[PDB]
Order: sequence, then C-alpha cells, then structure tokens
Amino acid sequence: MATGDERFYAEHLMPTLQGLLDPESAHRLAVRFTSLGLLPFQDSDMLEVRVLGHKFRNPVGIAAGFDKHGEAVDGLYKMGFGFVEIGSVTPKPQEGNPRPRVFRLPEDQAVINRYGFNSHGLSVVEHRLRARQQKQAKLTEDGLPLGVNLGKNKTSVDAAEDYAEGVRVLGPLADYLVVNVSSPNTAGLRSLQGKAELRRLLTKVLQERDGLRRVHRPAVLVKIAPDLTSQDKEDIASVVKELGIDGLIVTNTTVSRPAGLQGALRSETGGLSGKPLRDLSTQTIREMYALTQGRVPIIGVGGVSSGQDALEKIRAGASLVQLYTALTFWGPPVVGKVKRELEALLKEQGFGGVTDAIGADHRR
Ligand SMILES: Cc1cc2nc3c(=O)[nH]c(=O)nc-3n(C[C@H](O)[C@H](O)[C@H](O)COP(=O)(O)O)c2cc1C
Ligand SMILES: O=C(O)C1=C(C(=O)Nc2c(F)cc(-c3cccc(OC(F)(F)F)c3)cc2F)CCC1
Ligand SMILES: O=C(O)c1cc(=O)[nH]c(=O)[nH]1
Repeated sequence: MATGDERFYAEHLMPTLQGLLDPESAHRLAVRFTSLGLLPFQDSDMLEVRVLGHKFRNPVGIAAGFDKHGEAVDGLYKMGFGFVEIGSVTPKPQEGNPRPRVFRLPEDQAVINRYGFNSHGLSVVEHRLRARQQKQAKLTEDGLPLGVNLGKNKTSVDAAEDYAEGVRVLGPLADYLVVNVSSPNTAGLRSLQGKAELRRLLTKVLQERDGLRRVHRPAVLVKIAPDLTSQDKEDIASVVKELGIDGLIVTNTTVSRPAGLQGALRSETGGLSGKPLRDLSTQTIREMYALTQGRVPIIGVGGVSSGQDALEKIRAGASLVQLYTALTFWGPPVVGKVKRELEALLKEQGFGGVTDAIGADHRR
C-alpha cells in the first residue's frame, strides 16, 4: 500500500481496482486519491535537465489528460513526476462526449479514449491554480515546472481566439503552455496542424504570449499527432522555426490501429495510447528532431513504461518525456521504476546525465 511496491500494484491492487470499477470511474477515483495524497526514490543530479527556461529535477512528467482540470497538481509532484501538465482546458466548460468514452485493452497494454475535451473551463481552472500560485512559484524554482495544455470548445467558431483566450487566462499561471492541435476527438482540430492554418494560429498565440508581463510569460509548445504525413511534419518544422516556437510535444494518441491489437475493444472510435503507440511516437520524435536541427526542445510522449522506453525517446531527441497510460496499468510505482531504470541505463551506456543523451542517436 503506502510502501509502494511495484509488484503489488501491478499484480494485485491495480487489477482488482479495474475489476471493480469501469475506466472512467477508476480515473475519477485516481484523481481524488492523488489530490488527497493517498499515495504509496531520490532524484540524482543525473536526472536534472534544463530547458524551456527552467530546471527539471527529473525528465519524467505526467502527460495531459490525467489531470484535465488541475485538481491534483501537488499530489502528482508527490508521486515523483519531475513536472506536471494539466489540461486540455477549453475556454468555456463543456461535458465532452457521452459515456462510455474510455476503454481498456489490457492484452495490448493500451487504452482508447474519445473524451472530447470534457473541461471545467478556463475560469474554474484559473481560480484553482491561483489558490496555489505562490506554492507553484516555489516548486518551479525548485525544479518542478507546471505546464498548461490548451484546447478549444466544440461549438467554437474562431479556433484561434479560443487558444488566444487560454493564453491570456492561464498563460500567467504556467511555466509553459501547450497548443493542443492533435486531439483526434474534436472535429477538424487536427486540420489546424496544416501549414497555413498553423502559421496564422501560432502567430496570434505567440503575440498574446509576448503581451504578458515578464514573470508571467510562458514558453509555447505545440502538441502534434503521430499520424502526420511526411509533408505535415516538414511544414510544422518550417513554421516552428519561422515563428520561434519554443518547443514540441510529440506525440498525442493515434487514430491508427496497428495490426496485432488483441483487445476486444480495439475497434472503438478514439485515440489509441500505450505500448502500441510507443515506437510510432519515438520515430516521430526522431524525425522532428532532425527537421529542427535539434534546436527545438522536444517532450517525448507515447507508450513510455520503462527506463528503456524513456531513454529511446531521449536518444531519439526528446529533452523530457511524459507518460499516462502506463500509470493506469501499473499505478504510482511506475514513476520511480522509470526513473530508476533510466538512471541505471544512462550509467550503463556511458552518459554523464540525461542532457548528454538527448539526441545521441543522431550523432552516432
Ligand atoms: C484518457 C486519456 C485522456 C487524454 N487527454 C488528453 C488531453 O486532454 N490533452 C492532450 O493533449 N492529450 C491527452 N491525452 C494524450 C496523452 O497526453 C498522451 O499524449 C498519449 O496518451 C500518449 O502517452 P501514453 O501512451 O503514455 O498514454 C489523453 C490520453 C488518455 C489515455
Ligand atoms: O484505470 C483506467 O482504466 C484509466 C485511467 C486511470 O486514471 N487509472 C488509474 C486508477 F484507476 C488508479 C490510480 C491510482 C492513483 C493513486 C494511488 C493508487 O493507489 C491506491 F489506490 F492504493 F491508492 C492508484 C492511477 C490511475 F492512473 C484513465 C482512463 C483509463
Ligand atoms: O479529451 C480528449 O478526447 C482527448 C484530447 C487529446 O488531446 N487526446 C486524446 O487522446 N483525447
């Protein structure tokens, strides 16, 4: 329980929990427990990384989606994450798609979800983050940054304005903002990844960002999908360097269904995450890193469940990594596991630290 044993959670607790609660109910309880600190390894200098104008004591963060409304930020740092990202958050509140909208594929160590941006909205999250704004300031100074993921409302008419509003309301409370334009569960959202659309969108976002006071000015990253054509990637890389985008989050869930999936629910509509997404995600990181000449910070996400998974993404070009689906299968202990294996792998491979491994595959 509080001891935090990897086998117990993986073999007994998590399985029992999922055998009694449906996916969504399990998630809601997860958020509750985390917010209350009902949770079960010391970071070494080796895991420290410096990017996006911040210090990160460890490169392992919790991907967007687990804490959509910023209700468990502190319980997440306590879980061992080097940084937390909340969202996606939409300007106005919205319920998202009807239940069921999340599905487990245990035989594939994967999950499929079609939430549709269920969100409390900017205001609610704004006040929720303001209530701990000073505490976060100290956490960030301590190497524990906060990122905020921005989405857009379903009935919105001006996609750009939606993100612009998010930048104005939550940008002052975040170390970095994420323009999420890769969600597969919102009609026409991914089309915003197009060159022309993306350029107009990011130009406005960055302008709103630059208009904020210095200490409240966040880095701006763009979260992309793993289903982009070689053309989309070239365009995104071009726009990113043209506008000075601070970084990229690679990748979101995939609408593809790799041959081999065994889960009974493999044909449910939605974005696929977990092991089946891992390598497709690592390859997207490898490609974007090269297209940006390794000058644009990348946060690798997609099927990370071990130190090896984390290091392959770092060697492919990621400065930081995130995980989510792995947490839903192995529980809280997975965080320490990934960090411990990552450290051992770095030493075992001759790297003085994480910073030394970033992009290493491209130099060999
Ligand atoms: C239930 C669920 C909800 C998610 N919600 C969001 C979201 O609101 N915004 C976002 O940018 N990504 C969201 N994601 C995507 C994750 O942040 C991540 O990009 C993806 O799942 C790959 O990581 P993983 O294999 O470790 O889960 C969600 C994923 C899941 C499984
Ligand atoms: O589970 C799923 O299918 C899905 C999601 C999910 O949110 N899972 C999930 C869960 F159920 C439980 C904990 C958890 C959190 C803290 C302590 C803990 O330990 C003890 F309970 F002991 F406190 C256990 C973490 C999780 F990540 C997202 C959609 C699919
Ligand atoms: O809320 C969602 O449907 C959602 C958003 C996103 O960016 N990715 C995902 O897999 N689901």
